[PDB]
Amino acid sequence: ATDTGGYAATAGGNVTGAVSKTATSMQDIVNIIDAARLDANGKKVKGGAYPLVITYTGNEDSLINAAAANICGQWSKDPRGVEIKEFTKGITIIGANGSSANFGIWIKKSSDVVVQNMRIGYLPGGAKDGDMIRVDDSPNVWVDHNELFAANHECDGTPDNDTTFESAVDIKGASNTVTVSYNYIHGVKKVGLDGSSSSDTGRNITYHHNYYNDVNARLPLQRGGLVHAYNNLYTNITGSGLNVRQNGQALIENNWFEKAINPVTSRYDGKNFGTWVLKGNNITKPADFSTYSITWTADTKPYVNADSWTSTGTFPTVAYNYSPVSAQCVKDKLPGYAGVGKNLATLTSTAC
Ligand SMILES: [Ca+2]
Repeated sequence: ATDTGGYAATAGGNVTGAVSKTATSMQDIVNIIDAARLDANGKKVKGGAYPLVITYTGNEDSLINAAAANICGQWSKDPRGVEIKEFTKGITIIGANGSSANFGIWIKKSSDVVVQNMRIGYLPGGAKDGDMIRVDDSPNVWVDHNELFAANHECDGTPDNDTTFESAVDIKGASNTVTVSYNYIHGVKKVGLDGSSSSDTGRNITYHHNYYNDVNARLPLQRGGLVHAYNNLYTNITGSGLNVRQNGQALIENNWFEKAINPVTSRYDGKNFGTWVLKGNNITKPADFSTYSITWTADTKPYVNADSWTSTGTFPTVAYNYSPVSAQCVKDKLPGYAGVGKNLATLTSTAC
């Protein structure tokens, strides 16, 4: 099936003629994809020669544990990552239970890519774009059931005082349809962009069933386009949550917000505010702000906060089929479905 519960519709490498491969290291993933570009005669095929389902069984806990003990030594190191460039045959990278990576997955000008069950953390090279996951000019990408983490902290003297660590899931360019679901994102200062600049507007992205904990900002920092955020559990947000900018439209439904500062806002530009349609969240009126520890702050430039907790715009009819559970059920059940080792389980009303 190509159903992701969001805008992206892809089966990834799970199609007719898929070749299954086992990668035991980063370098293996690199060599495997490289071989997947060759035809029966050894000549390269544009977009790839055949579909792939790579099961990553490597484990880099040692690297992860060492970086966690000295987080400020990470930013200056060389970034580590596997690039999936111009591969359109369909590819799925799935981590085996127990696998871990201290390298990122960078998708560029590709399509039909699924990344599942990967535990990625404390990547080196924050000053050199060391993203855990990057989706650039790539439509139909599904980032599901991964655990993306680092430390929600900024060391002194880093370039732009913002490069201790890079992002969890940055999306830019023509990544027209993307679904980011069931991820356990924790300890990340900059979660993810949805547009790299004021000019990089557009895309239809869906963030669902994600569990965010101890994150500073960008859930996402949206620039234009559409964002459908449903059934996410947002806790301990130390900066701001969904920042809807450049006239972007957001549909925020059935999420659970708690201990969050500026959970829904439009700031930093001073103009062209985005809009949001709020519905079914645990917060229903300003009165709930104290109940769930929601705080608001101003910005030096003109801004708009959802402090009245009312819809400020409209949202087109959601194309795909999806069935959200109640915000309370996400608060109760989600932690057990989000992340790695959950066998890619999904939260249904039956389980509520
Ligand atoms: Ca980045």
